Amino acid sequence: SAPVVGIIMGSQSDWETMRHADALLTELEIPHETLIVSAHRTPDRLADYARTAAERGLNVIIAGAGGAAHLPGMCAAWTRLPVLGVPVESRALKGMDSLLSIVQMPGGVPVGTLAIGASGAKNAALLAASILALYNPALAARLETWRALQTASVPNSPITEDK
Amino acid sequence: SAPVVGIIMGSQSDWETMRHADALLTELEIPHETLIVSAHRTPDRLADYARTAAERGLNVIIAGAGGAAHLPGMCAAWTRLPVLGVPVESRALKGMDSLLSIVQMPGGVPVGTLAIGASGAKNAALLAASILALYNPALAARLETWRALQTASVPNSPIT
Amino acid sequence: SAPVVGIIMGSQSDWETMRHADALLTELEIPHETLIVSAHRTPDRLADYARTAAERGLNVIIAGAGGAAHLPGMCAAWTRLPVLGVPVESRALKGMDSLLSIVQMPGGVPVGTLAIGASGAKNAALLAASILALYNPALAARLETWRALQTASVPNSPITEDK
Amino acid sequence: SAPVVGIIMGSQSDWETMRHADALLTELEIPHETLIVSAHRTPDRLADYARTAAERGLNVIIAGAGGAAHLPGMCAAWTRLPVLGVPVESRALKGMDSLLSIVQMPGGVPVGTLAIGASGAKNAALLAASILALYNPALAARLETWRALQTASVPNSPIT
Amino acid sequence: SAPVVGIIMGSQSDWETMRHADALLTELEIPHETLIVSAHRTPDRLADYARTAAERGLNVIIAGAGGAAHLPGMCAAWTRLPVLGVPVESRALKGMDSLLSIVQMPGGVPVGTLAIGASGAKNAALLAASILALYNPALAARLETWRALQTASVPNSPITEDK
Amino acid sequence: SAPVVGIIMGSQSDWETMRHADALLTELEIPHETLIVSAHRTPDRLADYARTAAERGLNVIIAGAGGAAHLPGMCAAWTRLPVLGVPVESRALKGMDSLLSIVQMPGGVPVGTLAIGASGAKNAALLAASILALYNPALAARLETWRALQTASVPNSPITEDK
Amino acid sequence: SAPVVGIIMGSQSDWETMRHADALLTELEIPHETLIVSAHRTPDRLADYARTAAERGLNVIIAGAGGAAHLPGMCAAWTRLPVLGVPVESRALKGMDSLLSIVQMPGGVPVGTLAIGASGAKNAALLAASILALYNPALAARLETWRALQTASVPNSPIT
Amino acid sequence: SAPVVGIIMGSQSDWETMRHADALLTELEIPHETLIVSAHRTPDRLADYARTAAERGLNVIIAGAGGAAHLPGMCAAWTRLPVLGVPVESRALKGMDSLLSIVQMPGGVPVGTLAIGASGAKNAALLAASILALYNPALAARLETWRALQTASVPNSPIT
Repeated sequence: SAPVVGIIMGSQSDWETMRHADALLTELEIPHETLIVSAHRTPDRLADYARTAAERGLNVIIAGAGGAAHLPGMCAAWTRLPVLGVPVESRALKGMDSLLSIVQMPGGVPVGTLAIGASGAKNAALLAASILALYNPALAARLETWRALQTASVPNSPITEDK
Repeated sequence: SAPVVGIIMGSQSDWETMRHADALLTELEIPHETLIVSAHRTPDRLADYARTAAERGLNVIIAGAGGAAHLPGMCAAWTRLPVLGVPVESRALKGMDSLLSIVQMPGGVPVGTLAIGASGAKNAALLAASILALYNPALAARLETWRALQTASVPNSPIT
Repeated sequence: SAPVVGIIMGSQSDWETMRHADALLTELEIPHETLIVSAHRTPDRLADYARTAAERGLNVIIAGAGGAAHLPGMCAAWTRLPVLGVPVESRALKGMDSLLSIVQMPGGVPVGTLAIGASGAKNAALLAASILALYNPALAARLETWRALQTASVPNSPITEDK
Repeated sequence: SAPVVGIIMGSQSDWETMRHADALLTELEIPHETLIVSAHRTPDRLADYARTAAERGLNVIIAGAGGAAHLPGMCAAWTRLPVLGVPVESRALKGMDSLLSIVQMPGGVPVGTLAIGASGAKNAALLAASILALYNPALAARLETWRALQTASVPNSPIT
Repeated sequence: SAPVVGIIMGSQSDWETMRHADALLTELEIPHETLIVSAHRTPDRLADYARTAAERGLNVIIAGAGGAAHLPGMCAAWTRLPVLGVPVESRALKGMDSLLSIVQMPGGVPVGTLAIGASGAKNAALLAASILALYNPALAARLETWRALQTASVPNSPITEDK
Repeated sequence: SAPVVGIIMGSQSDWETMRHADALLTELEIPHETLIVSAHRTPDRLADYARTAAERGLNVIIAGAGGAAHLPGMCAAWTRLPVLGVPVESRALKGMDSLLSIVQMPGGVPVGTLAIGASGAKNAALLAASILALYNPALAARLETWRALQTASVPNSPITEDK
Repeated sequence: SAPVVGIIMGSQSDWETMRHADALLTELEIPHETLIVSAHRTPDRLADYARTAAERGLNVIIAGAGGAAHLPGMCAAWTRLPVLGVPVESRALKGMDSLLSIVQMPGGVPVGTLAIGASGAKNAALLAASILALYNPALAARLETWRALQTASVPNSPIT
Repeated sequence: SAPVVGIIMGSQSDWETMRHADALLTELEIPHETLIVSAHRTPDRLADYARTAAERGLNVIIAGAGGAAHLPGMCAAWTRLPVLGVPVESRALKGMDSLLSIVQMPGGVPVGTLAIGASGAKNAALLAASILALYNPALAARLETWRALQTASVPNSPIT
């Protein structure tokens, strides 16, 4: 029942993207919490959240941010837990600023970075699931079933119908 | 002790980068295997490697490649294990090709992507350590020590 | 009657782009097949499709994908046939991720890469036609006529009409 | 034996790159010609070369250029033959200029584009080989051997 | 009366951009011609147009194209006249492909390149005007008046009105 | 009452962006002036504005421009005052041209550059405020209150409501 | 004299760049402190440093970092002081990563960003000087002299 | 003979690039002047230079600069003469900054922009020559000869 994944994001405007991570964890029956933590507007909130995450029982953090996207990296600075980063698509630079400011962590403090946007959010949840599945055989079986269904559900040919 | 992390790379030319991952895992006493597996030149080797990884006892795969870098993605396609991707710096485009071809995975098949180059290789090994630490207390304590020493070791001022 | 070109793509969403390759092969009376093969969701389907392509009588493969676009390159890993790659335009990065993940093949495994989007799909079909035309004189004549008409159909001046 | 592939490049400075195409064709015993043809400095040479390519017995043209790289595109404009384009690495922009000015052909006139640099030059020759192999069984068997040896030759682990 | 500037473009779709060059030459009373010449679909048309441009009395060529934009550069290969290049904005890459394929001419064959899009087209006409003005004092006076008016017409402050 | 910050921009079309700087200075009760100065169309206006800014009592200049964005840099060439640059988002290149042409000043003439677009304009005003606050204790207290409110106003969790 | 500018950088490897800021402040006789403070490796050091900067008498902070460069932004998050950011040139991406991760601050927390590299480090110190000059007449006169000498010193023609 | 082309550059560091423009004008016997004029460090020098260019008899200005490259644009702001812009290759961003800050002029004030680097400097001088040739028959014949020799001199095949 207690959360084992934390999904955090800098603002409400990130929710349109991060909701995909939430939905997938729920689908796979992974208890989690979903919070707003602003690296720039609530830096002490971030420090406290990241430094206590492990003792609160969290195993993985999924962090989403856009633009000068510092939330994943700074979270990783304060926790020993694996931190997964979702670059939120930005208006001008289409998430390239988000992507580079998350993935280009210097050696010593990792953030496992996923694709720009909704795909990245979904995949952050799947990656979290695959981490948790290493020690949780029921979840491993649910993930196997999920991946197997994804594969079996791919059609053989396109619907080539003109309109 | 049987390996719990697999480090794979497309070619010898990737080793200058991926050796940083190997060194870090060794420093933390994480049993691992370090292999060349080419998505493009040995696709069946890759398929076999990835599909049997879990049953062989691997927990995490770290995959490095450059250019049109397909090794991490395709590895992830064949395993349920977490796959971590290291973009190797390419000659012309400085690993931007490597980066985009690894990180931009469509929803459904993740690769946790690290920085271009040596930093990414080191961090993939650290990220793998932090994953393993979740269910290995002795390793968790060694990782805590590693992180603590990294933090404590930063000087207060630059030298000239 | 049996197909001599295979058009493959990762998903239905690629069809909006890849249909242009289909239309042009049909226009030039080139028998072909059109399939969905996902590099990431159906990797064994891909392996089987590519490794058997030659014995099934295929001469050219046209492969389209977007984002982390691995389908053309992995197809080329398993076939000795020429593989032509169409970068499908992606939402955030406008097909630059598609383009780099297709064209930047290391030495040893080629993918002949065309333009991002519909233009690339049309041109993949024309390039395939020009390959096939080398051994097929009827098709060579149809291609010559096609290219000649394209040239003769270019207007001499723009319609400069204000609106 | 009359050439069936033409390798053309805009200048001597492209040769460091395009020599990889020449070497590969020679390795596979594909008769070819290797020439300098500048889209910008010898545009009439280019026109003549491209328009007569087919009647001279050429089957594939491999064209290399850098910067505002127009040689492959314009070659394709004048021939019905398949034209393969090699972006040469440029000094400032590392072949991104070369790449975009070759690959982004409008619909109607294709250029099959390979990677920036030596890799692209090698792969253009391989792609040309795979085209020719469709109607030359002996060459198809040599290409099969080449691909098989590439695959079998990849080591299983890196050397230090 | 006879044209002294040639405006050329690859297709009708370029006219939305190149019309700005046409309008400005007309405004400055510069006789010119406006044509479609496709580098890729009518390469012999291009060769003939560029090689005869000087003897036909043209002094400047303004050439517009998008994507793999070869029309300005190839025009310059065949004429000794100054050639001005307008990168037409492309769909996927926003004219960056247009820009690089026009401006990055190797040493020996220049194209004077202007901004991506309508601004570039307007400025190609102004640059042409400034070239012609060197030998044409009536035009020099019209250009001076034009530039002077542009400067005098800039407002001192923005209209800060809320809506 | 007399202005201590100058907000300048190249054209009316920049106002949609620069208005955010104006609004924030007003919010913080910072007297300022807001003007159009075109680097390219009114270069002498710019020279006069920048060279007299200090003697007129200005302490900070906020300059906004897009495309080949020279207004901030040239302002800084003629004043000893701190100049803050706002890259206005451009149509084709999304403000990347704006950004590089403002931030990449060679050593010797600084422009403190903020984010592309509205965010940058808001932050140029906040940065100006933080500069002025160093010598103005009433303003320092208003800025502290503002920053404190920003921090306290961040919600703890997203509104996760489906629609 | 107590420092009124703080120069901070993530690591020794940044010093080759940030030394230009230090030299300029020294040239203008601006008391300052020059420190290593890592956003990623010493986040609590950063928090303390930034939150106490004002009460320690600092007026401006100049922060340099490369790659995923978070030091300036996070410094600004904890201080009301003006923070100036120097993108350090990174190996692979030449400071484009550094630049975007520093300049693209969301509204509410500014960082005044300078050019990638040594130029940016020098200009951050000049920009800090121009800020301090607003309420220090002696410094304003020294900055006027510095700017005047820069202008007067430019040669009229190049040397060969 | 009074100069009819002005070559200007922001600093000595631009000379390695702009010397190619100077050499070409000399080769074609085009009287010119070659000067350092900094948009940022000598803005009044620039204003004077550009505003008096025409009355001094200049016909074309070639302006080179790097980074946030404002010299060509601002020159064009003050003269009715055609201004040609040479993006100097910058250290970090390889002249992409230079290129965008020169070519992306808003409508109303043109700069005819050439390639990044030495090529652009050479081509700015050629473009200036082609402008002058319109009303100088002797020069037009020399330019014809130059272009003809360039074309005729291209080899037919590469050397090894």
